[PDB]
This record gives sequence, C-alpha cells and structure tokens, in this order.
Amino acid sequence: YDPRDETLDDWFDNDLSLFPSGFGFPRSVAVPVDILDHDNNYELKVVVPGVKSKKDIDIEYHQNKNQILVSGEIPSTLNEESKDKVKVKESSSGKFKRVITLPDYPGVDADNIKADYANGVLTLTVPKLKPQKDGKNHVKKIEVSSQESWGN
Amino acid sequence: NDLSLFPSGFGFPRSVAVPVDILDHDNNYELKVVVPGVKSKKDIDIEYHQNKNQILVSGEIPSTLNEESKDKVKVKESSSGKFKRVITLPDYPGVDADNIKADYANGVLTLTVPKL
Amino acid sequence: VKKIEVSSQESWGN
Amino acid sequence: YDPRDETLDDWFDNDLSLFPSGFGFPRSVAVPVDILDHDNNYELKVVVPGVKSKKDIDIEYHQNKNQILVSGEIPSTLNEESKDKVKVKESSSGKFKRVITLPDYPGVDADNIKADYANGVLTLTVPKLKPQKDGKNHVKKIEVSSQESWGN
Amino acid sequence: YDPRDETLDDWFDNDLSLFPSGFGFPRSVAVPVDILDHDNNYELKVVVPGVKSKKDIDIEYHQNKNQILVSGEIPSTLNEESKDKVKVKESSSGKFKRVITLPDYPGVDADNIKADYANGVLTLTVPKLKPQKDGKNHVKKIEVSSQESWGN
Repeated sequence: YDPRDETLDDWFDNDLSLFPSGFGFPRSVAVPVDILDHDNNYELKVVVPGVKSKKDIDIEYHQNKNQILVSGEIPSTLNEESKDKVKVKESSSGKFKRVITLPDYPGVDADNIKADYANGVLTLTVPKLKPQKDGKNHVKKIEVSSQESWGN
Repeated sequence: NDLSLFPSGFGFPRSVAVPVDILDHDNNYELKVVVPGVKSKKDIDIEYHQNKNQILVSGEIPSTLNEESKDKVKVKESSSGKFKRVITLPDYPGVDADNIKADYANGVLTLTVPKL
Repeated sequence: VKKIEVSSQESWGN
Repeated sequence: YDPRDETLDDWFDNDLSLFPSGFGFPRSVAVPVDILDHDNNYELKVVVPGVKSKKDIDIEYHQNKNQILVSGEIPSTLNEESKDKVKVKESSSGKFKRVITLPDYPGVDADNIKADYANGVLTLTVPKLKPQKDGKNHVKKIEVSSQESWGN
Repeated sequence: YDPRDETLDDWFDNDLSLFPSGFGFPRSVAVPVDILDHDNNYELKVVVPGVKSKKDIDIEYHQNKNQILVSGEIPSTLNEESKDKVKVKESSSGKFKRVITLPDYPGVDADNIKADYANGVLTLTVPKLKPQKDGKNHVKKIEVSSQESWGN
C-alpha cells in the first residue's frame, strides 16, 4: 500500500482492518467507516465527529450516482463571556460531508435503506437481496471441481 | 469559527493532541473532547485529584480488529488508542472535590467542576 | 424520486 | 517491522504477559531493573550473580531526597590456584548503586522498608501503606452519572 | 583500559593476565561460566541469573557425545492486577541452554557428578579417577630426556 509504515500495521490486536489499496471517498474531514460485507445485508457505520445533534444530519441516497450522501454540521463556538477558554484545538472545519461509493458489487439495494444513530455514531443498516450472481463475472463460476477430494 | 478566537494568556500543560474546547461558563471548568464511538462510559475514567485539586481524564476508543462479519477488500478502519488529558486547575481550595460530574452523551464528553 | 432518512432520538443511553 | 502490537509483543517476549505502564524513571548508570507495581507498594528486583555473604549490600532510605539508598558490590574470583588464569572468562559486577526516584506523593514509609534476599535475587518492597497525603487514603472518586446509561 | 570491566579483566593477573582465549561454548542470555581443570576433579560453577525455581532447572549428561547439558527457563514476571508492569528488561531470552565441550581430557566420569543450587549459583563438581592412564594416551608418556650440560 504505502512504502513502509501503514501497510504492515493493518492486522488485529492494535487498530485497523486489512487494507490493501483503496479508492478515494470525497469528504470533508476523514474518519473511517466499517463495512460488514454480507449478501443478506450491508453495514455502513459513519463515526460522526462528536456532534451533539443528530436531527441536523441528513442521510440520503443518490440513485443517480450509486453513492450514500450524508452531510452534517460539526459543533463550533463563538467568542463570548460565558465561553472563555484556556485551550482550543476543536476540529478544523465547521461542516462535515461524506460521499461514499459502495464497493458492494453490481446488485446494490439501498432504496430500502434504514438508519439508526447509536453511541454518537451514525449507523446505517442497508438491506440487500442482491447480488448472489452477476458480479464481476456474469453468473459465478467459483472453484467447485478438482476431479478429486481436493486434488493431489 | 470551528475553534474560536482566543489569545494565549492562559494555558495548561498537556500531552497528546485531540480536539478540545475548554469552556468556563459561570464558575465551573468544563471541557468538550471529541470521543465518539466509545462503547461504555467506563472505558473513560474521569479522575479528580485529591492531592492537587485538579481534573484528570483518560480514555481509549475501542480498536478495530480483523472481523468475521467483514470481508476485507479495501476498506479503511482506524481509532485512537490510549490518551491522557492533563488539565491543571489553579482554582484553589473552595471548590467541591466530591461534586464533579462528567456527562458523556452523543459522543461528546462534557465535564463540570463545581464550584456551586 | 429522492429518498430521505430521518432516524434520530435514542438519547437514553445503552 | 513497526506493528505497535508486535513491538510490545517483542518487549513481552522478554517478560511474557500483558501490558506495561509508566512511572518514575530517573537513574544515572544502568543496572538491572524490574519495576512492578502492586496496590501502591512498588517492587524492585536487581539480579545479582551470587554474592559472598549478605554483608556486601546496604539498604537504607535517603532522608534528604525522598529516595531509596540501595547499594552493593559483588566480589571477583581472584587468586585462583586450582586453575591458572589463562583460559575461561569470568565477569562479576563491581561497585554498583541503585538510586530509586519515587514521585509517589507523601505517605511513603522509610522504616517499614523490607529487603528480602533469596535465590541470588534482591527483592525490594517499598511501602507505601498510604498513597494520598489527604485524610482519605486510596480514594479517587470518579464519574457516577451522565444522565444516560452510557452515552449516545 | 578505560572500561571498569576491562581494567578488572587486566587485574586478573595473578599468575598471568586473563583475556579471552578465542572460543566460548554456545551462550543464550550472556552470563559467564567458570571451569577449574584438574585430573583429580573438574569443578564447574554455572553462574545462574537468579532463578526462583530449583526444581524446574534440569542437569543431564550425555555419555554418548561426552557433553554436559544444563538447561532451564528464566522465570519472568506477570501482569495481573496486583502486578502492574512498568518497565523490566531481565530475561532477554526465556530459554537458556548450556552445552559445554569439556577441556579436561578424555577419561572424565560425569556419572558421579553432584548438583546443588545455593546462593543463586549452580555448583557442579565432577570427581575424577581417570585421567591418569588410558586418557589421551594409553599409559601416559612424559619426556625425561634432559640434562647433558658440559658443553660440546
């Protein structure tokens, strides 16, 4: 993936999931998403960045892009008497956008899309009735023959 | 306007950089740290010093492993590990050291140090 | 047709 | 090569258990050190490769620094008539000292120090039967409510 | 020289100065070992780095290869809840294994070896009856051709 550091640290017992390559997800503010791949359902958990609201986060799907579009506003403060700071490093943006292309393979279903907000994290449980065929190769032709028990 | 304008005339020494916002409202010391997706509020300890009279917070956001409900393809995952918030309060005796309350809600940890 | 979601609340802890 | 998990595992192929922590540390001139922490009693083990009698080691408490005076010497095998000094290698540490720095708050005991000698291992337990300088001892009060069961 | 160990090594001139022969039997966990060579006994002090155990360390002789074998584990610390590691660095390898090719001449009888552990050091004394004939030569030969001083 990367030259050294971020290729090897992707396995279990301290952070990450296996991550060879990757395609860009257009967004403001970069925060990971877990994809639980199944053919009976599909998971999208978008870690919302400590937003106290959740009713100002609009979740919608483009059937014109095949992408899940979630937008929201990151908390911000304005200089006031009853606000007085000693330290500040709060975010670096006041608005957050994620544009997510699903690598779920042709057979997408999201028009039945349902959402939940759990633990300060937006979780979208995406119904799937497809694909069971017609992925990369039209009608799956996975290894099922070897002319023996496994071949030797 | 995502942080705010604040000239440096105060500062409390600290290690590890995470999004923070010290807030002083009435007479309390309050801090908003971005810690979302932390399962249980007992994975973050909020310890108030009885030998310094100061707040001290540490936490850890659960770390992603290799999963049997996820097929690994090209999907990134990340979290922040162990971290410590070293906040010093030169607020002096006259502050209640037994009435500190922390409010972890919506992925936002809100602290209150009364000073009733 | 454009679809929207509006799932919110559940602010009682878990 | 840089798996923080395997880095810590490689550290823990030298002691075979769970996880480390951080406390103290200032020292000048390296000697064997094993810093293990109980409830508030702290443990120090300095390996000796055998020593002639137990009168070659002194244990006291620094009354002017709030430190612990641990000092010893292990004699060298010398004037051997059994076999000439032309083959074999022997090394035994000379005059070593250990300066133990504890920023552990007032309530340390300087008379209840116990040093145990057995199996050629220096065993040191420093009480610490009172961590706090406050009236309540061993008490740090934490969060008790948050108006939600966890947070979401 | 300038190092303490080096000037100590130079101070082992008690009938000749001691410096490395140019060989040393396999070592895991660097700790020296002492041999005293004789044909009436062979005295071997395996310097042990402070093992708490004394039933888990094994001593065996191989009469087929004529190698004395001593091996065991270094007992490492644990992290539990009344054991909380900070930093430690003893027990660099958990397994130590001692093979020695005896340079005490053939005729050694190490089936009469005695083992005892005390002070933090393993002490092994191998009593000898042979060598005294049928050792390196069958009935020893000493050159007695000498004198003839009167000029020529």
